[PDB]
Amino acid sequence: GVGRIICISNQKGGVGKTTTAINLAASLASAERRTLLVDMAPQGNAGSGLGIKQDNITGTIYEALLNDRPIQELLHPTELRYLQVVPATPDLTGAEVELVNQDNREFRLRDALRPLAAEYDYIIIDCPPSLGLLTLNALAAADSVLIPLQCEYYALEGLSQLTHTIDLVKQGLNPDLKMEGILLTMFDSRANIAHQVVEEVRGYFKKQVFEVIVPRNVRLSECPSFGKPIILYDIKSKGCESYLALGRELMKRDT
Amino acid sequence: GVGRIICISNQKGGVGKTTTAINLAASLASAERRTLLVDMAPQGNAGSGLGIKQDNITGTIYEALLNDRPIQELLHPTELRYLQVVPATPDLTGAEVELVNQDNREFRLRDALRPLAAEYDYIIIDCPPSLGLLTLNALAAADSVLIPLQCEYYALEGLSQLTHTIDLVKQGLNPDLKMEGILLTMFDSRANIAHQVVEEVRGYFKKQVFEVIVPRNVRLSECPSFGKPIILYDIKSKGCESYLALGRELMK
Ligand SMILES: Nc1ncnc2c1ncn2[C@@H]1O[C@H](COP(=O)(O)OP(=O)(O)OP(=O)(O)O)[C@@H](O)[C@H]1O
Ligand SMILES: Nc1ncnc2c1ncn2[C@@H]1O[C@H](COP(=O)(O)OP(=O)(O)OP(=O)(O)O)[C@@H](O)[C@H]1O
Ligand SMILES: [Mg+2]
Ligand SMILES: [Mg+2]
Repeated sequence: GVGRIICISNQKGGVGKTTTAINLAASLASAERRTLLVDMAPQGNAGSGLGIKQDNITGTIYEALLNDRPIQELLHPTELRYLQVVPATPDLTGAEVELVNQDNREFRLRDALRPLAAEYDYIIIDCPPSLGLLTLNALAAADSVLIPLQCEYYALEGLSQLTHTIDLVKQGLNPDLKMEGILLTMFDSRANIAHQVVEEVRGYFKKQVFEVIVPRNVRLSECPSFGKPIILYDIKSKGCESYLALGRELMKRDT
Repeated sequence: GVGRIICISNQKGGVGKTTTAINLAASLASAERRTLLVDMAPQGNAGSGLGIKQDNITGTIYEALLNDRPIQELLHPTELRYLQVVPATPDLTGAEVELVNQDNREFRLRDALRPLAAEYDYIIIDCPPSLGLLTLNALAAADSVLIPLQCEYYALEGLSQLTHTIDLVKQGLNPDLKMEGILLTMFDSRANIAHQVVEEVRGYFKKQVFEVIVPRNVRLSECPSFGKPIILYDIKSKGCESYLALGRELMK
């Protein structure tokens, strides 16, 4: 009766982690899958893109990671009945430093999500652009990791270090961690490197790469400024189509 | 004759920090200003975009942060005589954990790097998308901070947290730290919000915002795959022109 915990990870900055976390979560919630979106990035963009931002640590994931507060007390409503959010704080930067000298440092999120595991169908964890303790808590809590891979050079160059870190995680912190898949993002057919990224990544990772590609689409960058996922901003747009298709692929794997 | 140390900082991921670091540095070096580019990001994109990439720690800034190695030993040549690089390692991820329990952890870069201003006109530090100990080292070492601001909503939303954190560094770690300027980047003139970001940022920060705006430009995203700054890849590109103009703006 337990749902699936998926972390959205890539230490390269600006590759579509949060756009993916928000729009995947909203797609699932629109299909009446109970979905929780947990923002583990100090920047707090997953919460902000859904109209949620907290003035201090109260009501944020920080309280569950360091202060033993039940995550049940930290659920925030959204415009979708089946989507709740646990938001971040910039104080998560300090939390990562505080956790270095604490016990069970990598399992704070894993342990905090236990009281909810069978209350949600999906728990989506948005990661910051880093491989530090916030991202490691996400990877240690997740059943699977979904890698958004921007179709540009620096993102491609960093993929090996990300998969190496996932392999290290499977050697101890979380042996059961599975690759949900690599999602090609921010694709632009006019850029010849974009085509090379698609070919190389599909060539090597094959069925670990999602069939759907997320195109560069200005509507995806507009909707967070209105605090809306793309399905509530411009449902016709190709970007919203891409994330609905991703949602359908994941829900197939749970039928 | 003492050079200027400029930190390129923005905790938002993917706003043009590295593209600015590389291409500002290469513009300055092309004008025969002695320039050193230090990569403080575990991703190591600043070095990679200039043809310098490695996984191991030897020769990287790791050794100056944790092993007391002089930065003078870590200088790597580029295709520009006046541009050297001190590269990163992915093991800076582990370094940032190790720094937590190090005496004077915030000043490791300052103590090792400030002396090199006697030998360089400009020292440019590329920061990772974070406000943790690597970025704080860069801010505590610098004379000034240059903020690249992508003309999209999340980057704008992050600006007040960034300036708040820079103020906190100024008050507690580096009282002389100055604003080099805000650089509007990745600007798409056909995007309504891009114009709104420009207008809001110029309205609040006024002349602290550079006149030059870096436009979205496909060649700027291509040249790192060849290990080349845009001045050595497509000098006929408006991306190249923007960063040459930025260099002229500073050199003034
Ligand atoms: N497919 C897309 N088309 C157009 N713009 C996009 C697309 N995906 C993301 N963006 C925009 O590009 C920027 C970077 O995306 P986003 O913030 O989701 O990346 P991220 O990996 O979460 O970044 P960070 O490393 O800061 O967490 C944002 O301003 C976002 O709105
Ligand atoms: N003006 C531009 N036009 C087009 N592409 C650009 C431009 N500036 C940067 N890019 C590309 O956008 C991506 C993000 O830029 P870049 O990596 O320089 O940002 P960053 O802030 O250094 O990222 P990170 O947070 O990961 O350090 C890269 O693939 C880069 O090549
Ligand atoms: Mg994000
Ligand atoms: Mg960078």
